[PDB]
Parts: sequence; structure tokens; C-alpha cells
Amino acid sequence: GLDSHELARLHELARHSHAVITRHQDAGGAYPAAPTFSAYRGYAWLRDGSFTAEGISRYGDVASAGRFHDWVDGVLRRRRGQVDDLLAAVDRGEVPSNEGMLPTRFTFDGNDGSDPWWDFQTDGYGMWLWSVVTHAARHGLDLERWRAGIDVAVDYLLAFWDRPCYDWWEEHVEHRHVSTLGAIHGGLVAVGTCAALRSAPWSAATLQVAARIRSLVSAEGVVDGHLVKWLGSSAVDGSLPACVVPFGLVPPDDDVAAMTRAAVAKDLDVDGGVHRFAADVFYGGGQWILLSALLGWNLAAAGDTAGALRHLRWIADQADADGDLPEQVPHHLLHPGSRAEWVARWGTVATPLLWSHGMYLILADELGLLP
Ligand SMILES: [N+]
Repeated sequence: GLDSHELARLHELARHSHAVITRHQDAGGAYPAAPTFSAYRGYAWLRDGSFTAEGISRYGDVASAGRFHDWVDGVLRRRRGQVDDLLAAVDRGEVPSNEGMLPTRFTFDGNDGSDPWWDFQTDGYGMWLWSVVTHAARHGLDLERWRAGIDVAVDYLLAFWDRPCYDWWEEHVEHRHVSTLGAIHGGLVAVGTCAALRSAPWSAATLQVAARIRSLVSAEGVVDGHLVKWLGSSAVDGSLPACVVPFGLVPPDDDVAAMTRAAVAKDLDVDGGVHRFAADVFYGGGQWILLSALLGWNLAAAGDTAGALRHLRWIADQADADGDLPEQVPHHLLHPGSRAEWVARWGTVATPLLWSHGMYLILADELGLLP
């Protein structure tokens, strides 16, 4: 495995990952995406925050992870009326516009940070349900602390899970993305199998809807034995291993899990750095730390320690002078011509990206390498 040279570098990157996350956590509890990146600064995402919260919970900082769940919970309780209004609209056959839906970007005070016409996404609500249930399980906590916010998220997701929306990458609003469906599935199975939530009025409905998601992925989201980026597509996306671990469309040992890991590695992994999708022109289509971390987590869960380690080492080699992990690195670019216009508009690549550090902590934990 690892000599004490490697073990010391990996331990130090874990401790720094904890530090950069808790130091930039907002006073209100939110985890920001990236404190210094022009286009992300001032906002919080449930997707980034939930994976960040899971790394922090595995690290053992119950206080930090708890303030993030408090923040999300309170933000969702404040949307109780908005969600009830959307459901009542649906019940009158007046299907609301993307412009009326719950937001993607939040301000640290829980307001919409963006107009959901331009970035409507449902995955973050499903990831938060997964995150808070897994945190409560790990540390023996009472979910009643966050139940009223869970109720808002469940109600919203049971109504809107099958709606087209933008993918994790804010593209293709017309499509139903398999990693978005996967995130919602993980959240619903998390609350539906949670003994502390056995009397919730939605308990049975969450597992019936999770089964409806798996039926749709079965019918339109599997080609040549692997998951695909969106229903009706042949291609893969770097986010797809999340549909195995942790969101559980299939478990690690399933043939579709194996074929999906192999398709993602062949089509999108270069020397341990995982690309998002073939067409990606964002900063030239670089190699994403969080996606290398996600593939590595999935190889670990499937019993491929070696492959997991190789991805962890690749990630650790992208750490900068201070131990900060960027969003992505340009060692291999899918569309090199496009990088310059992105550096010009938005600046140097987001560094640190909190989600990079969260995913680092998860993969390190899966390999038993936390201090
Ligand atoms: N695991």
C-alpha cells in the first residue's frame, strides 16, 4: 500500500481538508462552494454542501456537519408555503414553470441566489436527504431536529422527481439526468428505510417512488450494460458512479455497476484525472478532483483498493502549496482551445473548491486513512 512518506502527506491533506471547510463555513451554517472564485463566491449549493457535510461527518466534526444540516433545515422550512403552493398548482392541473421552482444557488441567508429558469435542478434536495440521514445514523442523532425541513424536501421530490431539469453541470434542461435521478433515489431510499421516520405519512411513498426511478433508469438509462448520462443517451458522464455509491440504483457488485465504472474509466479517466463529459468546454474540459474521488470511492466499495488508491494519489498530487484542492486541473484537456476565454472571463480555476476537499475526506475514509 503506502510508505510513511505517502501516509504523512495523505494524513496532512485530510487535516487541511477539515480546516479549509470549517474555516470557510458561513456563520449561519452554510458551506460555500468556493470563497475566492468570481462566479461561485457568495453562494451555497445543496449538492456541494451535502458531499462536503458527508466528508466532515466521516472526519468526526459533529458540530460543523450539524450547523450545515441546521442551515438547510431552516432554509427548507421557510419554503413550506412555496412547496405547498406548487403541489396545489399540480393538483389543479396547472403544472408550474421552471421559473417558479425551488432554487439551485442559495444566499447564506437562504434566499434564491439565481433564477431557476436558468438553472432549475432537483438533485441537491435528494443529496441533502441522503446526507442528513447518513449523518444521523453515523452519530446516533435524533432526526426530529431536522424533520420539518426533511418533510419539505420529501414532498417536493415526490411531486417533481420525473421532471426534466439541468444536470449537475447546469446543462440540458430538456433531459432527465441519470445522476440527478440517482441523487433523488438515494435521498428517498435513505428516508424510506430509516426506522426513526417509519411513521412519516410519506414513508411507503418514498420507496414506491424510488422503485419508479429504478424502472425509468432500467427502461431508458442503461445501454450496452452501463448507465448513461441522461435517459435516451448512449454516452457516459463522470457523475454516473454516484448512482452506485452512494445513491444505490445498483450496488457495487452488480454487472451494471462494474460496466459503468469501466465505461467511465475508459471514456473519461486519463491517468487518474476524471473528465465530466466528452463535449465539456468549461476551462477546456479539465480533470475534476471530485470525480476522481467519486470513481475512487466506487472502486474501493467494489473491492478494487489498488484502483481506489491510484485515484487518491492522483488527487493528492493536484493539491497546491497550501494543500488547497482546485475544482479541476488542465494536465489533459478535452477542448484545449476553450480554456483561455474561461480564464479571461472568470479568473483562475476555483481553488479551494470545498466539494474537492469533501470528496477527498470521503475517499480517504473509505481507504481507512483518516487520522
Ligand atoms: N464504502
